[PDB]
Amino acid sequence: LPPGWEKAMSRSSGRVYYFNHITNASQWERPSEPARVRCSHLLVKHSQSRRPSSWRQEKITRTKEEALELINGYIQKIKSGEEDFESLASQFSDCSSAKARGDLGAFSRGQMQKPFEDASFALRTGEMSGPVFTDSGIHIILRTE
Ligand SMILES: Cn1nc(-c2ccccc2)cc1C(=O)N[C@H](Cc1ccc2ccccc2c1)C(=O)O
Repeated sequence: LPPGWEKAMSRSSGRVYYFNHITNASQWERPSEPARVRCSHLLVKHSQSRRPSSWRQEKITRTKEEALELINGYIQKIKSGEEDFESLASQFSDCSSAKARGDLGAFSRGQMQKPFEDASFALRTGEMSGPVFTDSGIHIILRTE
């Protein structure tokens, strides 16, 4: 029961799963702080983002709900192995880090928006977040170191 994990019950099936309210990750297995972490991410922006513009699109007009649908489809494809994270980040992330497969490099606490930072620090090395909302949009975060 590491930082932020609770036990839940599948609504489809009734099987126990685990949910992390800091990262928004969910998994079937029962789960499991450093000075610095390294993360990649895939950002989907929406009309209410801080800067509603990206290399992909001059004026981003999608709604926040549509952005979450896009995020959820990418998470499904990445969990299935149908696509890998780096490939979706390169194609579809509304962040300039798309050119680097979503990689942001290493950072310590005190640098990123707080929901992004908290989720980064609560992920285990190799672990991926669920949807993480910041003023910039919705993020899928992969902790790489
Ligand atoms: C930080 N950073 N690193 C890069 C980068 C790295 C490698 C190669 C090229 C670009 C781009 C950015 C950045 O600020 N990107 C922002 C989106 C962003 C990202 C990390 C966020 C992290 C937390 C909260 C909001 C964020 C919001 C943008 O492009 O609008």
